[PDB]
Amino acid sequence: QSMEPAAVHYQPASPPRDACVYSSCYSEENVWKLCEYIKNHDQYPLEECYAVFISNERKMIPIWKQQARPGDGPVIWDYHVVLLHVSSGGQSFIYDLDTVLPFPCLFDTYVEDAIKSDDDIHPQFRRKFRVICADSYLKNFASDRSHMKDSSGNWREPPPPYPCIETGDSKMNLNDFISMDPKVGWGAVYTLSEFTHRFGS
Repeated sequence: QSMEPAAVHYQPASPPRDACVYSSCYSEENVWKLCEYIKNHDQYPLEECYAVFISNERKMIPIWKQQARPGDGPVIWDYHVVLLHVSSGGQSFIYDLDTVLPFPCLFDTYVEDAIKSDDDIHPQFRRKFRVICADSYLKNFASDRSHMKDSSGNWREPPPPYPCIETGDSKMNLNDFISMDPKVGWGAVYTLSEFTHRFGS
């Protein structure tokens, strides 16, 4: 036997998975919409929440436990975005609308099963994490979806059913979030081990 505050009665910050606004291959906007819900629902301080971009320099990251590939294999994304809630006791939860893990999922469980160790992964596939305060994300993110069009301008995947997210300052800055260069964009950039050291139990 081994003993471990525990958030055993944790109440989710979002509606259940199937009630959330969601478009396949627009995880940056799915997470934005979760941030918007949290802001307007007055249950948790927005400052407890973070958008988390996952990518790397070659824009090829494996993620396991993904709905797009049922089974034990990874999806190789160019980038993927999830929501992190650091609950007030310190236990973190991951909200990934694309995972087959629970929604939400305990942080440690998400990193062990969906992310896995980088130790034995070929180095050009290793994961980095850009962590942006949810308030800063809502204030600064903009995407005109121009990255989801083919060479003739037609959609590669159908867009979300609402107008493009834009700010007063920009209509497209998605590359500043996918970038893992800490000299670019908002928030903090972590290696996988730095990320787990910072938020893990």
